[PDB]
Amino acid sequence: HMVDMYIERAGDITWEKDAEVTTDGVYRVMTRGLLGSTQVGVGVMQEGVFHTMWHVTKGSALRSGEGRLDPYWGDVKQDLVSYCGPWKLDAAWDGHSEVQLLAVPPGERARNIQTLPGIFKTKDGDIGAVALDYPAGTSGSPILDKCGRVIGLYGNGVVIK
Ligand SMILES: Cc1ncnc(OCCN(C)C)c1-c1ccc(C[n+]2cc(NC(=O)Nc3cccc(C(F)(F)F)c3)on2)nc1
Repeated sequence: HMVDMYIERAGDITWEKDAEVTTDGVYRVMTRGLLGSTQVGVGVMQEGVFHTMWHVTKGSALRSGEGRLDPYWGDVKQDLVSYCGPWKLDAAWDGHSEVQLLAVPPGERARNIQTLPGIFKTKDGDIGAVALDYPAGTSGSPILDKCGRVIGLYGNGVVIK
């Protein structure tokens, strides 16, 4: 198994008025190996805690340039994981206003996309999600709210409770 897996900084967490209608910031998750480097997912650094999705890393310890990051807390059913500390993204969607997906796909620059999320009624339960199709590897990119905070990630949605 290829042990090597690192992160690279794409940009910062900012709400943009104009849109399409170690240190804090977003990082793209990479895996260098035998052929080259490829993006597996995206994550969010905030309050000295790297947050991302479980299916990206799968409990794999990440490298932050020089220093190593081991995992701290995770959840497979929720599909979440935090490094160096507990989950510190308590904020969630208001349930009516529009939101901004800070999309960070492989081999292309980061950008904000303003959009109203749709509500879907899955056989398991009723969930809410953004109506934007992006490639796998973008999964783990943050969704921002009007007040600035992060309220979920790309890939999996959230249940209405
Ligand atoms: C679930 C579903 N069910 C049935 N059909 C489906 O698409 C059918 C069309 N398809 C054939 C292309 C979809 C669907 C629809 C869209 C997507 C794209 N996407 C969004 C996300 N992430 C995400 O939404 N995060 C999130 C977390 C918390 C809160 C919120 C918010 F507040 F913003 F709502 C969002 O991740 N991916 N993925 C699956």
